[PDB]
Amino acid sequence: MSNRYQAKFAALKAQDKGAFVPFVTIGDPSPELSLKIIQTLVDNGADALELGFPFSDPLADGPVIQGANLRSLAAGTTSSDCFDIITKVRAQHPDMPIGLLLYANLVFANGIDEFYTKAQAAGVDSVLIADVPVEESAPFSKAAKAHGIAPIFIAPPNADADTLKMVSEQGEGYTYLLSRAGVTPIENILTQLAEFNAPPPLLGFGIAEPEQVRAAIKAGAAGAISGSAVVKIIEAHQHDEATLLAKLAEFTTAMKAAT
Repeated sequence: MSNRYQAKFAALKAQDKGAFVPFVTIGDPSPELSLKIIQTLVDNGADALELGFPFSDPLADGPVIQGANLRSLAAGTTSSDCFDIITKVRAQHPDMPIGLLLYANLVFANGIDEFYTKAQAAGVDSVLIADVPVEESAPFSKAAKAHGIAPIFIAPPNADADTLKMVSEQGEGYTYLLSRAGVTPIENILTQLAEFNAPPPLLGFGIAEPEQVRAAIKAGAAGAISGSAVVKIIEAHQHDEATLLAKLAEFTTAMKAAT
């Protein structure tokens, strides 16, 4: 559990509400639009943000997200733009938790200390390295802690209690489940995390629809992270700004409404 994340989850708890956490790759379809994209997400009910840095070969992602990374690289987005965007969003929203979803090789190219200091100054709250597995993470967790930041981990779908136990100890802000809950198993995995004092679990796989947000909470998750489904909106309207934002706002409000 960590700084902005705790406070948000304490407030959602008193509200008796789940967390709706949208994900976008920063700079897609371009830096300026990406920024208003993010803004709209927040103005329409996002409880936390999950942000990718653009990366050419995102080996843990499918076509949709692959699409966004390559759009952001093509629009010419740089690390510095990414960090610029994050810093603007922080100043506009002092309390909104911000998470980064990143590829190791992305970090190492910047230099680990170089990257996490930049993240700290921009005001990021957690970093998840998608392609490194709990057991290999020290260099990154170690960096996360020295710079005020939460190392976040994934509990993968096949996960066994030992793994799940170290996901739980390691392990701050929230825990990412690469799973979803069925609309009307998961409950087992949740219970195991709850009894390990895991940070609050967000179901993050294939969440696209409000009924799925609804079901996730109903199974004991603290909330849902939705990735591809958002990006899909972006791709459908990358050349029409006003339809993009409109339909993005509508989507957040509907998805949030089911928390």
